[PDB]
Amino acid sequence: KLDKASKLIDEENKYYARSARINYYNLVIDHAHGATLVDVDGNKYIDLLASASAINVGHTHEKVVKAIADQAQKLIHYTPAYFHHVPGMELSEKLAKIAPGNSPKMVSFGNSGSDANDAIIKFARAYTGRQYIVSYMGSYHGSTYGSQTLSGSSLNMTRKIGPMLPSVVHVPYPDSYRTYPGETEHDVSLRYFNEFKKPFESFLPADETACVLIEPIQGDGGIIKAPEEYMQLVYKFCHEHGILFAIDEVNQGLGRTGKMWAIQQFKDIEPDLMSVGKSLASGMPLSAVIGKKEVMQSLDAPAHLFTTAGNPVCSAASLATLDVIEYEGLVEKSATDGAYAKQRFLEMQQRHPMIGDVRMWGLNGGIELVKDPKTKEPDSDAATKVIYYAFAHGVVIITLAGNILRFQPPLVIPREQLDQALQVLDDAFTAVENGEVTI
Amino acid sequence: GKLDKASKLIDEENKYYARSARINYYNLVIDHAHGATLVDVDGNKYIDLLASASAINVGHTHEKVVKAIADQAQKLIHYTPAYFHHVPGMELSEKLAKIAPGNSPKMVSFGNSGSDANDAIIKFARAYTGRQYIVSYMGSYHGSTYGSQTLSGSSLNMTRKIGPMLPSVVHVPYPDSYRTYPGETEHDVSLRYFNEFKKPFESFLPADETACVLIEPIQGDGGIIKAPEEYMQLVYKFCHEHGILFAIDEVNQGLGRTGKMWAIQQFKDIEPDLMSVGKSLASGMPLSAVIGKKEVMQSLDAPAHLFTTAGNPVCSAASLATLDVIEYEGLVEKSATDGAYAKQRFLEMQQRHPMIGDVRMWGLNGGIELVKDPKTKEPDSDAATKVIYYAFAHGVVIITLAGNILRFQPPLVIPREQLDQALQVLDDAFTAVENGEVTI
Amino acid sequence: KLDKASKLIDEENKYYARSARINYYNLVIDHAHGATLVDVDGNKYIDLLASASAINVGHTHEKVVKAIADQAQKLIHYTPAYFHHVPGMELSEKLAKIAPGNSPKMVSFGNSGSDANDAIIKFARAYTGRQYIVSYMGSYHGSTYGSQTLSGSSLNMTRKIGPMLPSVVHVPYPDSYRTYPGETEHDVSLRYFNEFKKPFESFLPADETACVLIEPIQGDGGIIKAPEEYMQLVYKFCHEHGILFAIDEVNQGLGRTGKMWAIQQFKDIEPDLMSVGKSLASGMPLSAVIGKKEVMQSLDAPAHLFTTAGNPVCSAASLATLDVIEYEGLVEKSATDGAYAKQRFLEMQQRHPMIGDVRMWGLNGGIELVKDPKTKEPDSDAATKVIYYAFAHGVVIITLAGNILRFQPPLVIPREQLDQALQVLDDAFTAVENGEVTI
Amino acid sequence: GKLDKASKLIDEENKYYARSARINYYNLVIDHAHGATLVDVDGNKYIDLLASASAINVGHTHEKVVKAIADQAQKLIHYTPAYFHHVPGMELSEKLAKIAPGNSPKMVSFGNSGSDANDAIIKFARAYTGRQYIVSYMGSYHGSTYGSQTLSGSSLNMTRKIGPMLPSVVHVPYPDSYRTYPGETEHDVSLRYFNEFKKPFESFLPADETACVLIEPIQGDGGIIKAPEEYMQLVYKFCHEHGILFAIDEVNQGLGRTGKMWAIQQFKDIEPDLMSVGKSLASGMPLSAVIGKKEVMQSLDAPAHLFTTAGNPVCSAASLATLDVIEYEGLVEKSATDGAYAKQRFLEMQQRHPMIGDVRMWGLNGGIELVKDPKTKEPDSDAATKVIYYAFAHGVVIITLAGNILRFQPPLVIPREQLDQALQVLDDAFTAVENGEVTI
Ligand SMILES: CC[C@H](C)[C@H](NCc1c(COP(=O)(O)O)cnc(C)c1O)C(=O)O
Ligand SMILES: CC[C@H](C)[C@H](NCc1c(COP(=O)(O)O)cnc(C)c1O)C(=O)O
Ligand SMILES: CC[C@H](C)[C@H](NCc1c(COP(=O)(O)O)cnc(C)c1O)C(=O)O
Ligand SMILES: CC[C@H](C)[C@H](NCc1c(COP(=O)(O)O)cnc(C)c1O)C(=O)O
Repeated sequence: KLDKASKLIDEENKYYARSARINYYNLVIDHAHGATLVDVDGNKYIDLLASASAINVGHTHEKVVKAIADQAQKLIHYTPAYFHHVPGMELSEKLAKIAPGNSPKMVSFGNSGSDANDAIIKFARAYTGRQYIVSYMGSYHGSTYGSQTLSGSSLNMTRKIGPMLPSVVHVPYPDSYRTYPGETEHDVSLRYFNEFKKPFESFLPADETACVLIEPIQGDGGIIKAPEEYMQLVYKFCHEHGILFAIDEVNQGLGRTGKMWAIQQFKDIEPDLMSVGKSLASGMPLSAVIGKKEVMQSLDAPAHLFTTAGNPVCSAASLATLDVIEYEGLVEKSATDGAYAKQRFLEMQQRHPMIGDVRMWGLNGGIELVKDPKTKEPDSDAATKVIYYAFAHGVVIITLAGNILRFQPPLVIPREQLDQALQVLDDAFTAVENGEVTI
Repeated sequence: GKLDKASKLIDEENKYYARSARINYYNLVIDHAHGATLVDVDGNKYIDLLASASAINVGHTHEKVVKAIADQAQKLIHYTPAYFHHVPGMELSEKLAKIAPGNSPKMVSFGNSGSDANDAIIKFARAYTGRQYIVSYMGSYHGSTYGSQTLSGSSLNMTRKIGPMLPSVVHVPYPDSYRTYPGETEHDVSLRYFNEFKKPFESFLPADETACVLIEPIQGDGGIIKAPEEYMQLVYKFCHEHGILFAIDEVNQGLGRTGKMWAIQQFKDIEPDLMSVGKSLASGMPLSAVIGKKEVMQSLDAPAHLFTTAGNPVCSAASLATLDVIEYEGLVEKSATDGAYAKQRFLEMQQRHPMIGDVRMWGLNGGIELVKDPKTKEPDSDAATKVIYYAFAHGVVIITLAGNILRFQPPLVIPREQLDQALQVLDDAFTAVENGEVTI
Repeated sequence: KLDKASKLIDEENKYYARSARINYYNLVIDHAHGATLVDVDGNKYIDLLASASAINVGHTHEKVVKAIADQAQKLIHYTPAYFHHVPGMELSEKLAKIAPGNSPKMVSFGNSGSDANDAIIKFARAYTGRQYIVSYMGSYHGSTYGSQTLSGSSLNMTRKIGPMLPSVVHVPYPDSYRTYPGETEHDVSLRYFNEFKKPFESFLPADETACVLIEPIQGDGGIIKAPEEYMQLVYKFCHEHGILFAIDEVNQGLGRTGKMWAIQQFKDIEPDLMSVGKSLASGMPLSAVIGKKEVMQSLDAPAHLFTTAGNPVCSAASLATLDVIEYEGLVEKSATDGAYAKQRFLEMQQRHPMIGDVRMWGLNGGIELVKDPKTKEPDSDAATKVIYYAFAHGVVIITLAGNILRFQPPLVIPREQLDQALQVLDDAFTAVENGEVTI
Repeated sequence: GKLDKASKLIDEENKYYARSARINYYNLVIDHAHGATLVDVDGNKYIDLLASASAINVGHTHEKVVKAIADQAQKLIHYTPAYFHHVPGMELSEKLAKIAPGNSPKMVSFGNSGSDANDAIIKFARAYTGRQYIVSYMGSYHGSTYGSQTLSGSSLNMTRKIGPMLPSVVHVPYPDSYRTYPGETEHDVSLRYFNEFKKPFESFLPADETACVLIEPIQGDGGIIKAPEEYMQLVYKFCHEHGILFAIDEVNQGLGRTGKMWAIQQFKDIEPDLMSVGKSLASGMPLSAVIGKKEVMQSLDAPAHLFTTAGNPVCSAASLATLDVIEYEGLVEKSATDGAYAKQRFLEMQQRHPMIGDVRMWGLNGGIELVKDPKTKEPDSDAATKVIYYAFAHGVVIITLAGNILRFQPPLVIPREQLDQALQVLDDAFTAVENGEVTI
């Protein structure tokens, strides 16, 4: 079942540092296609992680596979940091326009979402001439010294490595589930906007805040969407004070949320800056920061550039990846399957009381499990047990914040495989309730 | 116009793509390449003396690399090593552990770029030592991420308008063997620079609170300068006697570029606690790695250092094929031989062309420093611009460092006939510039 | 009436930086005694400010004046950084014992409360080996880069002078007066302790937090005392995580609150570190950091010291100051006149509904003005009128946060003077209601 | 008998007073003092050569200052200028703004210590220029507050255990004119050190982002080291050309200590943008001030920089008197005259005592650097210790700088008789060390 896989993981742990991996189970993938993973042992699973929302278009999509192998024969690499290639020129043009909004934009290439967010700090700082950056608790923007300082979802991203980047203030992200009693969405929006302002009313000058970076829906936080009114308040606040408005679309973008972009789950908001990564190259190492033209011109070279960034083989794969999304109606597909998945999960909650909250926007959801529906006490054990039952039954799914099931399969997932996956979870809950799982 | 398409395409790209993301030289829209041969969209062929900033050690589109890229992609394009495992990456992390310089057990951590690798060095060093301070050199380049960019010291536009930078970082002067004082021997240089090295430790920087010294055995972007043997030994000793980790940046000078596997092996008996790799690691595919002594790498918990796409299975395959080409075609030796060849050729050119003030070369990695007057050693950026622009017009691509130093880093697999063409174009370029035939 | 006063200030304003003063009145003091001020024109005023709670024992106190004169003849100054003098040895020993708690304590001198709070950062980091400091929004700790970074009461303390000291996190301070509908003190305490945790649950590791600095009662914030329950939750949390618990007694200490130390207004709380300043030497430049011996021995010379710090003249003045507090029973006097003062103001509140909130502990209080009781909207206009009517009727009083009247007279103030001052304040409110005062 | 009472008071103070707040030399428990005379609790007399870190330029307990203190204490012990005004402070701030070097209008701002004055400099420079980076020197001491301590560079214990320190700060070497390279002239020294000064600016530090350069015209803590005239001129010019404010620390070397009113007046026509004053300003009473060109001092709104006790009416009275005494007694001139004499006394000594490697002196303000051998210049801290204890046992109080440098900064009023007494004792000390007659 996992024999060949375990023998190898045990040799990788001698040579590969434990800091670079979050460990759940022994999974040594041989190959995969669409939403199906096959390990070296021959076990087939249904993928509900999509490699951390990096494979919206499914594993080894033939169009993407072909682009890669085609481009590799011509030019594996020549750095855009010095010269020019057709795939990159084409892709920067396309990203500049498909980004939300109608203001002219420019693009800057990276290898990872992390460096894209580092870029955001740069551009924001150089454009405004201000130094302070506001980010959110519960957020995750990367592992580079800039984007890690912004993050607030793991204490291990601060431990033993400080001091971090100076001039960063964190604020709390609106939690609509663990609220005070009798609190409407409007009250939640107003409460969290009060917290948002307190720093600006005490030690943090609004005139010296370069920007505010926010995930329209916090991924690592537990698929938490900020209330519509809250986003508007913060948005208005930024433009009223010269503070750039930046979004992290690294995880929640490219159709994940049932719209091209997660910020498009909101009314008429265009970001000054935004980070795109992961799925852009179907898992290949490509990222980008997109921004209003005037902001992207604020820096002179080489303020922000990487040798391997905007790799032609990777740019080709992103060009195919985007054609796949538009041509297979993946954005629209996600909104639909996300609505059907929500229904089945809301129905599961009528039978399984442990499922405290069902958050879902497109094929993008968080299934928050608790010990009691009225106390909302996190249940890491129920959640932990559910996934293992899933793994042993051909479904790969993980957790966020211990007790929340992370549901983010490839957007191209066939309906047959979704019902097949949604069933195994239905069983997992019963299996857990009837005390049948002991990890 | 030889560049009729290239110019038209760049005019559009400059509207959508930030200008800070590229150091502009020539209108070069590459269509395809192989070995040390590049072909633009207009059909013009060039000899590659830049190797995409030493990211193409084994030459463009090597069939083994191309094949590994195509084979691996079909089976699995990606699945993050930050959560799960794939065979190509398990194998590469093992190989990079043993081929790393020194004999101490080592562990590897993958990244995407040279920049994030050095960012990791800071963390691992800080985490292991329990100290916060980091020492790096002026004239260095470690990356474009907030950590590595703070360590760098080669471009004022890497500090400008993005401050404040990362705290607890101190810069020291890197030993310069060309612009020295009258009568200074190598021993004098080593001592003078080691003495500047100490000053901060003798004043405000506690040696006991310094997590590590990061250094380029040969500064690349700094103008291809090699630290004198004795200097490196003084520094290396000082670190050990004080519990400071000794880290090296091998992102540019590594993988057979200097004529050995690692630039550090040009120095006697030195094993680093931490080292950064990238670029040529996967023939230009985005893949880096930090490699350090086992006990250091273990000093951090997850997810202190990971990237979704770092250790990409396609890039891992690419890298294994790359490392195989270096071994099988004996590229390390070839660099040492053709390097030695290039060096003499350039030293002979210097005898006829006094604008060439200094010839620095180790493997097929060289800096040809151009100066107005050999006695004053005053930099001649205008001349070096002329040489390179003449070369471009004559089918040879080559850029500069620090304005006046010609950058010599072609793919290690370059055929002797093409190495000789390029050298002749360069020679011709020098004569052409002397006669005032080249206009910038 | 302000002739000589105004002519002198015009001449001063060409030479003294405007940032070195917050301007109220053309008040040039020639001399003073007890709670009576006398300007260079002959006008008399009752002091309700006490040089910012720096004159607890009253102006030109016989004991304190004589002490200063006698010491200046024997030795104006010798630095304790290098050599010893008797007045300093007695002071450092005495303070070490009159500090709250019975754990053994050591003392280190400074010149102002600012540098003492800078010391607290040093000693905390040193002892714990941790780098992160947690301070409060709405706090004021000093004008030195360390203490200024910890501060949170004026955006002008951050502007144009950054970057600030790294590894500092700001948490909100419990606000009893402006709460949400139907909140009890218990809800306030739990809410604010809930905000306090968020950072430790996201990006701030408790295990890497050296300390938490807090004012038992925020002075600059507006005489805001934190709920007993809150404090205990914080204090307990600190001990469970190895986080030192620091207090800033610079403003609210030395009997100001009706007990020796503002921290003693809470139950069984001994700080690991405490800053003292202001009134310790009757306004002479002298401060101190007092901590548990094990904490203070964590530093080697000269990590923290000052040339003029622990000055023999300012040490003598302090010894005499502490003698007055003890001999004249000023701690008890403050508790009593404070209890009395509070009831008088509570009584003024019932008759004057522009008094939104009456915060008082000992002879120190904030009298917050509002436009409407239900809204609790700040009424800066009214407050400014009151303080100008006051000055015009021989009473010197300033505001905190624009709308809060700062009631902090010398502890030795005579009941008659106190009553006359209170009566003028009563008249002021009545006058402002009748529309009789415009500046 | 001699220090028995002092050893019991000190044994008890060590239980309550932190060891970090004092540099321990001797069991000197002072009862009173006047001029350059110190008297312990046992009635022992000592000649003061430390002037309590040069905070007693006008001698201990000057009668005019004492009267100033007592008279004022009776009128008003304190009322903060942060909120209100008092005549003594208004007079002082006016006078400081005029006696400051240069003819450009100035504005003052009061603090309590040299430290907060230096933190203020950072603020003012950053606020005026809009730039963040500050440049200070190694071997410098500017204070114990987090800002000024970060600029400081004279002690490792001022950084240990307390970081991270204030960001955006770079340290540069100070010109050493004693431990030079063989054959170096003042010119050579000046150019070498100016060249080191530029390396950061030529590598990672953007000059257009450097708010200022803070410097001690003569380093006090460093060992009484004066920068060469030419060097200072070059740095001065560099600052003006790039908009970088030029700040000086006059806390230790100001108020007539060097033979001129300001240490910077030892150089030709150099007016600072910002400067810091303290110590002697108020004859030891806690008062400091930052002084700068008006336009610079107007770049902050309140309360960016203020202290409750800062500008205390008694301290200002003390300061006003101390300034009249300097003037009335011609102390500036006396520092130069008696400084020139003391310098010769020490040079005559150096002729018979070759352990005296260097005699640095400017006013009654010197550093007598003691070495093991004149050729090698190896520091002899052992000898220094012995000399200072021998001096202490024979009624002369004096301490060292950097372990091997004797610190010479008595009260400027020192009577010639006492000066010769002390001098003769230090001579006796050298002879005594020579003969191994002194054991610590
Ligand atoms: C442990 C979290 C893992 C690494 C991962 N974090 C992704 C992430 C990144 C990181 O971009 P890289 O990692 O591509 O540089 C940036 N921004 C957001 C919003 C992200 O969500 C995840 O969410 O699964
Ligand atoms: C202008 C910088 C250019 C592209 C490039 N320098 C890249 C570089 C990097 C960053 O590696 P990335 O860029 O993969 O993160 C890291 N370390 C060294 C020594 C490097 O030399 C050069 O040498 O031309
Ligand atoms: C150990 C050095 C001792 C304390 C002392 N240092 C004083 C000093 C200060 C500190 O000013 P404070 O101490 O008034 O804040 C600031 N600037 C210079 C040039 C100084 O020289 C000395 O000179 O002996
Ligand atoms: C604007 C606040 C003014 C100046 C003043 N603040 C004093 C203060 C200080 C400053 O101590 P210093 O300045 O002696 O170093 C430190 N800590 C607390 C709690 C303080 O309250 C006040 O309370 O009116």
